[PDB]
Amino acid sequence: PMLKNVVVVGGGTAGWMTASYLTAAFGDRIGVTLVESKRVGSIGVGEATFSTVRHFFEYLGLEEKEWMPACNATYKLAIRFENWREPGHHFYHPFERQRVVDGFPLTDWWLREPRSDRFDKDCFLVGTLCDDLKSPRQLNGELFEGGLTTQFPYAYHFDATLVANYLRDYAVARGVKHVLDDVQDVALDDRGWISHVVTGESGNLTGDLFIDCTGFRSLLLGKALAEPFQSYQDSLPNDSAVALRVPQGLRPCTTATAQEAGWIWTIPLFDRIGTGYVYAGDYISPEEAERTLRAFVGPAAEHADANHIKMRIGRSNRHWVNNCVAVGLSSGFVEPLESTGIFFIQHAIEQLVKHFPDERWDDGLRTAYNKLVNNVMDGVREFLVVHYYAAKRQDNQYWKDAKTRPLPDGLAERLERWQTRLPDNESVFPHYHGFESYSYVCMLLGLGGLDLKSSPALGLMDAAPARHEFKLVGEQAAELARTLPTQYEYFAQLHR
Ligand SMILES: Cc1cc2nc3c(=O)[nH]c(=O)nc-3n(C[C@H](O)[C@H](O)[C@H](O)COP(=O)(O)OP(=O)(O)OC[C@H]3O[C@@H](n4cnc5c(N)ncnc54)[C@H](O)[C@@H]3O)c2cc1C
Ligand SMILES: [Cl-]
Repeated sequence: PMLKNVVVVGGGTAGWMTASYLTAAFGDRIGVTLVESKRVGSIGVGEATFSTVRHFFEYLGLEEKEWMPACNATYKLAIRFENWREPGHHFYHPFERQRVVDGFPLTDWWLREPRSDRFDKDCFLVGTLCDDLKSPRQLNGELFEGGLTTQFPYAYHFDATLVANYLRDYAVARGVKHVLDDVQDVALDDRGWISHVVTGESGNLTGDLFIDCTGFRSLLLGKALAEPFQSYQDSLPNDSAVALRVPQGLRPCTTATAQEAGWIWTIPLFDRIGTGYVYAGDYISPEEAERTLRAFVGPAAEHADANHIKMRIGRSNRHWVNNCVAVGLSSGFVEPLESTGIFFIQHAIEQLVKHFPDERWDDGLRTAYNKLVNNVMDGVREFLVVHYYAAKRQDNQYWKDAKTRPLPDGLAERLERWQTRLPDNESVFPHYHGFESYSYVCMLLGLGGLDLKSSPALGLMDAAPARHEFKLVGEQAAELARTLPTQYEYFAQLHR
Protein backbone atom coordinates (compact mmCIF):
# COMPACT_ATOMS: atom_id res chain seq x y z
CA PRO A 1 0.00 0.00 0.00
CA MET A 2 2.40 2.64 -1.26
CA LEU A 3 1.87 6.35 -1.78
CA LYS A 4 0.94 7.40 -5.31
CA ASN A 5 1.43 11.15 -5.68
CA VAL A 6 3.61 13.96 -4.31
CA VAL A 7 2.83 17.66 -4.77
CA VAL A 8 5.73 20.11 -4.44
CA VAL A 9 4.68 23.72 -3.80
CA GLY A 10 7.37 26.18 -4.83
CA GLY A 11 9.91 26.34 -7.63
CA GLY A 12 13.00 27.82 -6.04
CA THR A 13 16.14 25.83 -5.39
CA ALA A 14 14.30 23.80 -2.72
CA GLY A 15 11.37 22.78 -4.91
CA TRP A 16 13.44 21.68 -7.90
CA MET A 17 16.05 19.89 -5.81
CA THR A 18 13.15 18.02 -4.18
CA ALA A 19 11.43 17.18 -7.47
CA SER A 20 14.61 16.13 -9.28
CA TYR A 21 15.81 14.02 -6.34
CA LEU A 22 12.44 12.26 -6.08
CA THR A 23 12.60 11.23 -9.74
CA ALA A 24 16.17 10.01 -9.28
CA ALA A 25 15.14 7.93 -6.26
CA PHE A 26 11.71 6.61 -7.31
CA GLY A 27 11.51 7.05 -11.09
CA ASP A 28 8.03 6.63 -12.51
CA ARG A 29 6.90 4.55 -9.51
CA ILE A 30 5.35 7.63 -7.89
CA GLY A 31 3.82 10.73 -9.44
CA VAL A 32 5.38 14.14 -8.80
CA THR A 33 3.75 17.51 -9.49
CA LEU A 34 5.42 20.87 -8.87
CA VAL A 35 3.38 24.09 -8.80
CA GLU A 36 5.15 27.44 -8.73
CA SER A 37 4.16 31.07 -9.02
CA LYS A 38 4.57 33.10 -12.20
CA ARG A 39 4.69 36.30 -10.13
CA VAL A 40 6.39 35.53 -6.80
CA GLY A 41 10.11 35.16 -7.40
CA SER A 42 12.69 32.98 -5.74
CA ILE A 43 14.85 34.55 -3.05
CA GLY A 44 17.62 35.26 -5.58
CA VAL A 45 20.59 34.16 -3.45
CA GLY A 46 22.11 30.89 -2.28
CA GLU A 47 25.22 30.56 -4.38
CA ALA A 48 27.86 28.75 -2.25
CA THR A 49 27.52 25.13 -1.15
CA PHE A 50 28.86 22.60 1.36
CA SER A 51 30.86 19.35 1.03
CA THR A 52 27.87 17.01 0.69
CA VAL A 53 26.51 18.70 -2.46
CA ARG A 54 28.88 16.60 -4.61
CA HIS A 55 26.80 13.55 -3.66
CA PHE A 56 23.57 15.27 -4.72
CA PHE A 57 24.80 15.67 -8.29
CA GLU A 58 26.27 12.16 -8.19
CA TYR A 59 22.89 10.76 -7.13
CA LEU A 60 21.15 12.43 -10.09
CA GLY A 61 23.90 11.08 -12.37
CA LEU A 62 25.23 14.52 -13.33
CA GLU A 63 28.93 15.08 -13.99
CA GLU A 64 30.64 18.41 -13.34
CA LYS A 65 31.57 19.01 -16.98
CA GLU A 66 27.91 19.03 -18.05
CA TRP A 67 26.14 21.05 -15.34
CA MET A 68 28.87 23.48 -14.24
CA PRO A 69 29.16 25.39 -17.56
CA ALA A 70 25.36 25.68 -17.72
CA CYS A 71 25.15 27.13 -14.19
CA ASN A 72 27.96 29.73 -14.15
CA ALA A 73 29.67 27.51 -11.59
CA THR A 74 33.15 27.48 -10.06
CA TYR A 75 34.89 25.37 -7.42
CA LYS A 76 34.71 26.13 -3.69
CA LEU A 77 37.68 24.63 -1.87
CA ALA A 78 37.45 26.77 1.28
CA ILE A 79 36.07 29.86 2.95
CA ARG A 80 38.51 32.76 3.36
CA PHE A 81 37.81 34.54 6.66
CA GLU A 82 38.99 38.16 6.81
CA ASN A 83 39.16 40.53 9.80
CA TRP A 84 37.46 38.17 12.26
CA ARG A 85 40.48 37.93 14.56
CA GLU A 86 41.87 41.45 14.08
CA PRO A 87 42.14 44.06 11.31
CA GLY A 88 44.12 42.81 8.33
CA HIS A 89 44.15 39.16 9.44
CA HIS A 90 42.93 36.33 7.22
CA PHE A 91 42.85 32.55 7.30
CA TYR A 92 41.28 29.72 5.33
CA HIS A 93 38.68 27.24 6.50
CA PRO A 94 39.48 24.53 3.92
CA PHE A 95 37.51 21.52 2.81
CA GLU A 96 40.56 19.47 3.79
CA ARG A 97 40.54 16.71 6.39
CA GLN A 98 43.26 16.54 9.04
CA ARG A 99 46.65 14.92 8.64
CA VAL A 100 47.20 12.70 11.69
CA VAL A 101 50.77 12.00 12.82
CA ASP A 102 51.25 9.26 15.44
CA GLY A 103 47.71 9.75 16.73
CA PHE A 104 47.70 13.54 16.87
CA PRO A 105 46.53 16.01 14.21
CA LEU A 106 49.17 18.12 12.52
CA THR A 107 47.39 21.20 13.90
CA ASP A 108 48.11 19.90 17.41
CA TRP A 109 51.83 19.55 16.63
CA TRP A 110 51.71 23.04 15.08
CA LEU A 111 50.17 24.53 18.22
CA ARG A 112 53.02 23.02 20.24
CA GLU A 113 55.67 24.67 18.05
CA PRO A 114 54.35 26.97 15.31
CA ARG A 115 56.42 26.79 12.14
CA SER A 116 55.12 30.18 10.95
CA ASP A 117 52.45 32.64 12.05
CA ARG A 118 49.91 30.93 9.72
CA PHE A 119 48.56 27.60 10.93
CA ASP A 120 46.68 27.16 7.65
CA LYS A 121 49.79 27.68 5.52
CA ASP A 122 51.83 25.16 7.53
CA CYS A 123 49.19 22.44 7.91
CA PHE A 124 47.06 22.60 4.73
CA LEU A 125 47.44 22.60 0.96
CA VAL A 126 44.14 24.22 -0.01
CA GLY A 127 44.69 27.75 1.30
CA THR A 128 47.74 28.13 -0.93
CA LEU A 129 45.80 26.81 -3.94
CA CYS A 130 43.19 29.50 -3.27
CA ASP A 131 45.86 32.21 -3.06
CA ASP A 132 47.22 31.06 -6.43
CA LEU A 133 43.71 31.00 -7.97
CA LYS A 134 44.21 27.34 -8.83
CA SER A 135 41.87 24.82 -10.35
CA PRO A 136 41.56 21.65 -8.22
CA ARG A 137 41.74 19.65 -11.48
CA GLN A 138 44.57 19.47 -13.99
CA LEU A 139 43.75 20.31 -17.60
CA ASN A 140 43.19 16.59 -18.30
CA GLY A 141 40.40 16.56 -15.68
CA GLU A 142 42.23 14.61 -12.97
CA LEU A 143 41.91 15.79 -9.38
CA PHE A 144 45.12 17.08 -7.80
CA GLU A 145 44.80 14.56 -4.95
CA GLY A 146 45.83 11.75 -7.31
CA GLY A 147 49.33 13.21 -7.56
CA LEU A 148 50.11 13.30 -3.84
CA THR A 149 37.71 8.53 0.82
CA THR A 150 39.04 11.85 -0.44
CA GLN A 151 40.91 14.23 1.84
CA PHE A 152 39.30 17.17 -0.01
CA PRO A 153 35.48 17.19 0.32
CA TYR A 154 35.04 20.31 -1.81
CA ALA A 155 31.91 22.12 -3.05
CA TYR A 156 30.84 24.72 -5.61
CA HIS A 157 29.73 28.26 -6.30
CA PHE A 158 26.87 28.63 -8.76
CA ASP A 159 23.94 30.73 -9.93
CA ALA A 160 21.01 29.24 -8.02
CA THR A 161 18.51 30.25 -10.71
CA LEU A 162 20.49 28.43 -13.39
CA VAL A 163 20.79 25.33 -11.18
CA ALA A 164 17.03 25.41 -10.58
CA ASN A 165 16.43 25.73 -14.34
CA TYR A 166 18.80 22.80 -14.93
CA LEU A 167 17.04 20.59 -12.38
CA ARG A 168 13.60 21.63 -13.65
CA ASP A 169 14.59 20.43 -17.13
CA TYR A 170 16.10 17.29 -15.58
CA ALA A 171 12.92 16.57 -13.61
CA VAL A 172 10.37 17.47 -16.31
CA ALA A 173 12.25 15.28 -18.79
CA ARG A 174 11.66 12.42 -16.32
CA GLY A 175 7.91 12.97 -16.00
CA VAL A 176 7.44 15.66 -13.35
CA LYS A 177 4.24 17.61 -13.97
CA HIS A 178 4.94 21.35 -13.90
CA VAL A 179 2.10 23.77 -13.10
CA LEU A 180 2.75 27.51 -13.46
CA ASP A 181 0.16 29.05 -11.13
CA ASP A 182 -0.39 30.46 -7.65
CA VAL A 183 -1.58 28.33 -4.78
CA GLN A 184 -4.39 30.42 -3.31
CA ASP A 185 -5.66 28.07 -0.60
CA VAL A 186 -4.49 24.97 1.26
CA ALA A 187 -7.51 22.76 1.91
CA LEU A 188 -7.43 20.65 5.08
CA ASP A 189 -9.57 17.61 5.80
CA ASP A 190 -11.26 16.74 9.10
CA ARG A 191 -8.00 15.28 10.46
CA GLY A 192 -6.12 18.50 9.76
CA TRP A 193 -4.24 16.81 6.92
CA ILE A 194 -3.84 18.59 3.59
CA SER A 195 -6.50 17.44 1.14
CA HIS A 196 -5.39 19.52 -1.85
CA VAL A 197 -4.04 22.92 -2.83
CA VAL A 198 -6.31 25.31 -4.73
CA THR A 199 -4.73 27.09 -7.69
CA GLY A 200 -5.76 30.30 -9.40
CA GLU A 201 -6.73 28.70 -12.71
CA SER A 202 -5.41 25.10 -12.83
CA GLY A 203 -7.95 23.42 -10.55
CA ASN A 204 -7.15 21.51 -7.39
CA LEU A 205 -3.81 19.71 -7.13
CA THR A 206 -4.32 16.58 -5.04
CA GLY A 207 -1.82 14.09 -3.69
CA ASP A 208 -0.74 11.93 -0.78
CA LEU A 209 2.26 13.99 0.36
CA PHE A 210 2.74 17.76 0.07
CA ILE A 211 6.17 19.42 0.17
CA ASP A 212 6.28 23.06 1.31
CA CYS A 213 9.00 24.82 -0.71
CA THR A 214 7.37 28.26 -0.59
CA GLY A 215 10.30 29.90 1.21
CA PHE A 216 10.29 31.93 4.43
CA ARG A 217 6.53 32.51 4.11
CA SER A 218 5.96 28.74 4.66
CA LEU A 219 2.43 28.73 3.26
CA LEU A 220 1.70 25.07 4.05
CA LEU A 221 3.58 24.17 7.23
CA GLY A 222 3.90 27.50 9.04
CA LYS A 223 0.65 29.09 7.87
CA ALA A 224 -1.96 26.50 6.87
CA LEU A 225 -0.90 23.96 9.52
CA ALA A 226 0.14 26.63 12.08
CA GLU A 227 3.29 24.78 13.11
CA PRO A 228 5.27 26.79 15.69
CA PHE A 229 8.65 28.18 14.65
CA GLN A 230 11.64 28.24 17.02
CA SER A 231 13.67 31.42 16.66
CA TYR A 232 17.47 31.41 16.90
CA GLN A 233 17.61 35.21 17.02
CA ASP A 234 18.60 35.43 20.70
CA SER A 235 21.81 33.53 19.93
CA LEU A 236 22.39 34.86 16.38
CA PRO A 237 21.17 38.46 15.94
CA ASN A 238 21.93 38.82 12.21
CA ASP A 239 18.45 39.16 10.70
CA SER A 240 19.02 41.09 7.47
CA ALA A 241 21.00 41.09 4.25
CA VAL A 242 21.63 43.33 1.27
CA ALA A 243 22.89 41.61 -1.88
CA LEU A 244 24.49 42.70 -5.16
CA ARG A 245 25.39 41.02 -8.43
CA VAL A 246 28.55 42.59 -9.77
CA PRO A 247 30.70 42.29 -12.93
CA GLN A 248 34.07 40.56 -12.53
CA GLY A 249 41.39 35.24 -12.09
CA LEU A 250 38.87 33.05 -10.26
CA ARG A 251 39.74 32.37 -6.63
CA PRO A 252 38.23 28.96 -5.75
CA CYS A 253 36.78 30.03 -2.41
CA THR A 254 34.10 32.09 -0.73
CA THR A 255 35.30 35.10 1.22
CA ALA A 256 33.67 36.19 4.49
CA THR A 257 34.90 39.64 5.55
CA ALA A 258 33.82 40.68 9.05
CA GLN A 259 32.21 44.13 9.27
CA GLU A 260 31.11 46.40 12.12
CA ALA A 261 27.67 44.76 12.43
CA GLY A 262 28.01 41.51 10.48
CA TRP A 263 30.07 40.27 7.56
CA ILE A 264 30.26 40.54 3.77
CA TRP A 265 30.29 37.55 1.45
CA THR A 266 32.13 37.40 -1.86
CA ILE A 267 31.15 34.49 -4.10
CA PRO A 268 33.01 34.27 -7.44
CA LEU A 269 30.96 32.85 -10.28
CA PHE A 270 32.51 32.24 -13.68
CA ASP A 271 31.57 35.64 -15.15
CA ARG A 272 30.30 37.68 -12.18
CA ILE A 273 30.57 38.14 -8.43
CA GLY A 274 27.77 37.68 -5.91
CA THR A 275 28.28 39.82 -2.83
CA GLY A 276 26.24 40.88 0.17
CA TYR A 277 26.29 42.25 3.71
CA VAL A 278 24.70 40.04 6.38
CA TYR A 279 23.96 42.27 9.36
CA ALA A 280 21.93 42.85 12.52
CA GLY A 281 19.22 45.44 11.96
CA ASP A 282 19.29 46.40 15.65
CA TYR A 283 22.84 47.73 15.13
CA ILE A 284 22.78 49.38 11.67
CA SER A 285 20.05 50.46 9.28
CA PRO A 286 19.56 48.98 5.79
CA GLU A 287 20.87 52.26 4.37
CA GLU A 288 24.12 52.00 6.34
CA ALA A 289 24.46 48.35 5.32
CA GLU A 290 24.01 49.16 1.63
CA ARG A 291 26.45 52.07 1.94
CA THR A 292 29.03 49.81 3.58
CA LEU A 293 28.60 47.11 0.92
CA ARG A 294 28.91 49.52 -2.01
CA ALA A 295 32.04 51.10 -0.53
CA PHE A 296 33.51 47.63 0.05
CA VAL A 297 32.87 46.47 -3.52
CA GLY A 298 34.00 49.77 -5.03
CA PRO A 299 33.27 51.22 -8.47
CA ALA A 300 32.10 47.87 -9.89
CA ALA A 301 28.95 48.19 -7.74
CA GLU A 302 27.98 51.71 -8.85
CA HIS A 303 25.24 50.49 -11.22
CA ALA A 304 24.03 47.30 -9.50
CA ASP A 305 20.61 47.21 -7.85
CA ALA A 306 20.62 46.29 -4.16
CA ASN A 307 18.43 43.38 -3.01
CA HIS A 308 17.30 43.87 0.59
CA ILE A 309 16.27 40.68 2.40
CA LYS A 310 14.74 40.10 5.82
CA MET A 311 15.82 36.67 7.09
CA ARG A 312 13.73 34.28 9.19
CA ILE A 313 16.38 32.81 11.50
CA GLY A 314 15.52 29.61 13.33
CA ARG A 315 13.81 26.31 12.66
CA SER A 316 10.30 24.93 12.62
CA ASN A 317 9.36 22.94 15.72
CA ARG A 318 8.53 20.01 13.44
CA HIS A 319 9.37 19.70 9.76
CA TRP A 320 7.14 16.75 8.81
CA VAL A 321 3.61 17.19 10.20
CA ASN A 322 0.74 14.97 9.04
CA ASN A 323 1.20 14.69 5.26
CA CYS A 324 3.29 17.87 4.87
CA VAL A 325 7.09 18.22 4.79
CA ALA A 326 8.87 21.58 4.64
CA VAL A 327 12.04 21.71 2.53
CA GLY A 328 14.18 24.83 2.21
CA LEU A 329 13.64 28.20 3.89
CA SER A 330 10.13 27.08 4.93
CA SER A 331 11.84 24.55 7.26
CA GLY A 332 14.54 26.71 8.83
CA PHE A 333 17.52 28.90 8.15
CA VAL A 334 20.71 30.29 9.65
CA GLU A 335 22.80 33.10 8.17
CA PRO A 336 24.91 31.92 5.21
CA LEU A 337 28.23 32.19 7.06
CA GLU A 338 29.07 28.52 6.40
CA SER A 339 26.89 27.98 3.29
CA THR A 340 24.32 25.62 4.81
CA GLY A 341 21.03 26.51 3.07
CA ILE A 342 21.37 24.05 0.21
CA PHE A 343 22.96 21.56 2.63
CA PHE A 344 19.75 21.70 4.70
CA ILE A 345 17.70 21.08 1.54
CA GLN A 346 19.79 18.07 0.49
CA HIS A 347 19.65 16.61 4.01
CA ALA A 348 15.87 17.15 4.11
CA ILE A 349 15.28 15.40 0.79
CA GLU A 350 17.78 12.58 1.35
CA GLN A 351 16.19 11.84 4.73
CA LEU A 352 12.67 12.14 3.30
CA VAL A 353 13.49 9.34 0.86
CA LYS A 354 15.04 7.25 3.65
CA HIS A 355 11.99 7.80 5.91
CA PHE A 356 9.44 7.77 3.10
CA PRO A 357 6.06 6.52 4.38
CA ASP A 358 3.57 4.02 3.03
CA GLU A 359 -0.19 4.18 3.55
CA ARG A 360 0.27 3.22 7.20
CA TRP A 361 1.90 6.64 7.81
CA ASP A 362 3.92 5.27 10.72
CA ASP A 363 4.31 8.22 13.07
CA GLY A 364 7.73 6.92 14.12
CA LEU A 365 9.01 7.92 10.69
CA ARG A 366 7.96 11.52 11.40
CA THR A 367 9.49 11.43 14.88
CA ALA A 368 12.84 10.19 13.57
CA TYR A 369 12.80 12.56 10.59
CA ASN A 370 12.06 15.58 12.77
CA LYS A 371 14.80 14.67 15.26
CA LEU A 372 17.37 14.35 12.46
CA VAL A 373 16.49 17.74 10.94
CA ASN A 374 16.31 19.47 14.33
CA ASN A 375 19.71 18.02 15.28
CA VAL A 376 21.25 19.21 11.99
CA MET A 377 19.94 22.76 12.41
CA ASP A 378 20.70 22.97 16.14
CA GLY A 379 24.23 21.72 15.48
CA VAL A 380 24.90 24.25 12.73
CA ARG A 381 23.45 26.98 14.97
CA GLU A 382 25.95 26.04 17.69
CA PHE A 383 28.80 26.04 15.17
CA LEU A 384 27.85 29.55 13.99
CA VAL A 385 27.58 30.89 17.55
CA VAL A 386 31.19 29.72 17.97
CA HIS A 387 32.21 31.88 15.00
CA TYR A 388 31.11 35.03 16.83
CA TYR A 389 32.14 33.85 20.30
CA ALA A 390 35.66 32.77 19.32
CA ALA A 391 36.30 35.73 17.01
CA LYS A 392 39.02 37.58 18.88
CA ARG A 393 37.76 41.06 17.99
CA GLN A 394 35.74 42.98 20.59
CA ASP A 395 36.17 46.45 19.09
CA ASN A 396 32.56 47.68 19.36
CA GLN A 397 29.29 46.78 21.06
CA TYR A 398 28.34 44.25 18.37
CA TRP A 399 31.54 42.22 18.72
CA LYS A 400 31.45 42.45 22.52
CA ASP A 401 27.80 41.32 22.54
CA ALA A 402 28.92 38.32 20.46
CA LYS A 403 30.49 36.91 23.65
CA THR A 404 27.64 37.59 26.11
CA ARG A 405 24.69 36.11 24.23
CA PRO A 406 23.08 32.96 25.67
CA LEU A 407 24.84 29.83 24.54
CA PRO A 408 22.98 26.72 23.32
CA ASP A 409 22.83 23.83 25.78
CA GLY A 410 26.18 22.08 26.15
CA LEU A 411 28.30 24.64 24.28
CA ALA A 412 29.72 26.18 27.46
CA GLU A 413 31.06 22.76 28.45
CA ARG A 414 32.44 22.12 24.96
CA LEU A 415 34.15 25.53 24.90
CA GLU A 416 36.02 24.50 28.05
CA ARG A 417 37.12 21.17 26.55
CA TRP A 418 38.38 22.88 23.39
CA GLN A 419 40.71 25.03 25.50
CA THR A 420 42.15 21.84 27.02
CA ARG A 421 42.67 19.94 23.74
CA LEU A 422 41.69 20.79 20.17
CA PRO A 423 38.18 19.69 19.11
CA ASP A 424 37.74 16.10 17.95
CA ASN A 425 34.81 13.82 17.10
CA GLU A 426 33.89 13.30 20.76
CA SER A 427 34.03 16.95 21.88
CA VAL A 428 31.68 18.57 19.36
CA PHE A 429 27.85 18.62 19.15
CA PRO A 430 27.16 14.86 19.31
CA HIS A 431 24.77 14.53 16.37
CA TYR A 432 25.18 14.80 12.62
CA HIS A 433 25.16 18.44 11.57
CA GLY A 434 27.28 18.33 8.40
CA PHE A 435 30.47 19.71 9.88
CA GLU A 436 33.32 17.44 10.93
CA SER A 437 35.75 18.08 13.77
CA TYR A 438 38.45 19.44 11.43
CA SER A 439 36.20 22.42 10.68
CA TYR A 440 36.04 23.28 14.38
CA VAL A 441 39.82 23.04 14.78
CA CYS A 442 40.45 25.35 11.82
CA MET A 443 37.90 27.94 12.92
CA LEU A 444 39.20 28.05 16.51
CA LEU A 445 42.82 28.40 15.36
CA GLY A 446 41.94 31.12 12.87
CA LEU A 447 39.46 33.10 14.98
CA GLY A 448 42.05 33.30 17.76
CA GLY A 449 39.82 34.37 20.65
CA LEU A 450 40.17 31.23 22.77
CA ASP A 451 43.14 30.05 24.85
CA LEU A 452 44.09 26.93 22.91
CA LYS A 453 46.61 24.40 24.22
CA SER A 454 48.54 21.60 22.54
CA SER A 455 48.48 18.12 24.04
CA PRO A 456 51.25 17.65 26.65
CA ALA A 457 51.83 14.11 25.33
CA LEU A 458 53.62 15.62 22.32
CA GLY A 459 56.47 16.63 24.64
CA LEU A 460 57.15 12.94 25.35
CA MET A 461 57.17 11.80 21.70
CA ASP A 462 59.57 11.86 18.77
CA ALA A 463 59.06 15.10 16.85
CA ALA A 464 60.65 13.71 13.66
CA PRO A 465 57.44 12.39 11.98
CA ALA A 466 55.74 15.74 12.56
CA ARG A 467 58.71 17.64 11.14
CA HIS A 468 58.66 15.37 8.08
CA GLU A 469 54.94 15.99 7.60
CA PHE A 470 55.39 19.77 7.70
CA LYS A 471 58.18 19.45 5.13
CA LEU A 472 55.98 17.18 3.00
CA VAL A 473 53.14 19.73 2.99
CA GLY A 474 55.56 22.36 1.70
CA GLU A 475 56.92 20.08 -1.02
CA GLN A 476 53.43 19.09 -2.18
CA ALA A 477 52.32 22.74 -2.15
CA ALA A 478 55.33 23.65 -4.28
CA GLU A 479 54.58 20.88 -6.78
CA LEU A 480 50.90 21.85 -6.99
CA ALA A 481 51.76 25.51 -7.58
CA ARG A 482 53.96 24.50 -10.52
CA THR A 483 51.55 22.06 -12.20
CA LEU A 484 47.92 23.02 -11.57
CA PRO A 485 46.32 25.43 -14.05
CA THR A 486 44.56 28.51 -12.80
CA GLN A 487 40.82 28.10 -12.39
CA TYR A 488 40.21 30.57 -15.21
CA GLU A 489 42.57 28.63 -17.50
CA TYR A 490 40.72 25.40 -16.66
CA PHE A 491 37.24 26.78 -17.34
CA ALA A 492 38.40 28.81 -20.35
CA GLN A 493 39.20 25.68 -22.36
CA LEU A 494 36.35 23.71 -20.73
CA HIS A 495 33.91 26.40 -21.93
CA ARG A 496 35.21 25.69 -25.45
C1 LIG B 1 20.97 36.45 2.01
C2 LIG B 1 20.95 34.95 1.82
C3 LIG B 1 22.13 34.29 1.47
C4 LIG B 1 22.15 32.91 1.29
N1 LIG B 1 23.34 32.30 0.94
C5 LIG B 1 23.34 31.01 0.79
C6 LIG B 1 24.60 30.36 0.43
O1 LIG B 1 25.68 30.92 0.26
N2 LIG B 1 24.50 29.00 0.28
C7 LIG B 1 23.35 28.24 0.44
O2 LIG B 1 23.42 27.02 0.28
N3 LIG B 1 22.17 28.86 0.77
C8 LIG B 1 22.19 30.17 0.94
N4 LIG B 1 21.01 30.79 1.28
C9 LIG B 1 19.80 29.97 1.39
C10 LIG B 1 19.15 29.76 0.03
O3 LIG B 1 18.64 30.99 -0.49
C11 LIG B 1 18.00 28.75 0.13
O4 LIG B 1 18.45 27.60 0.85
C12 LIG B 1 17.54 28.31 -1.26
O5 LIG B 1 17.60 29.42 -2.15
C13 LIG B 1 16.17 27.67 -1.26
O6 LIG B 1 15.15 28.68 -1.16
P1 LIG B 1 13.63 28.27 -1.19
O7 LIG B 1 13.41 27.53 -2.51
O8 LIG B 1 13.31 27.48 0.03
O9 LIG B 1 12.78 29.61 -1.19
P2 LIG B 1 12.48 30.63 -2.37
O10 LIG B 1 13.71 30.85 -3.17
O11 LIG B 1 11.89 31.87 -1.72
O12 LIG B 1 11.41 29.91 -3.25
C14 LIG B 1 10.00 30.02 -2.94
C15 LIG B 1 9.23 29.46 -4.11
O13 LIG B 1 7.84 29.31 -3.74
C16 LIG B 1 7.04 29.90 -4.74
N5 LIG B 1 5.77 30.33 -4.17
C17 LIG B 1 5.57 31.23 -3.16
N6 LIG B 1 4.31 31.45 -2.88
C18 LIG B 1 3.63 30.65 -3.78
C19 LIG B 1 2.26 30.42 -4.01
N7 LIG B 1 1.28 31.01 -3.31
N8 LIG B 1 1.92 29.56 -4.99
C20 LIG B 1 2.89 28.96 -5.69
N9 LIG B 1 4.21 29.10 -5.57
C21 LIG B 1 4.52 29.96 -4.59
C22 LIG B 1 7.89 31.04 -5.30
O14 LIG B 1 7.41 31.46 -6.56
C23 LIG B 1 9.25 30.33 -5.37
O15 LIG B 1 9.32 29.52 -6.54
C24 LIG B 1 20.96 32.19 1.45
C25 LIG B 1 19.78 32.84 1.79
C26 LIG B 1 19.77 34.22 1.98
C27 LIG B 1 18.48 34.90 2.35
CL1 LIG C 1 23.46 29.37 3.77
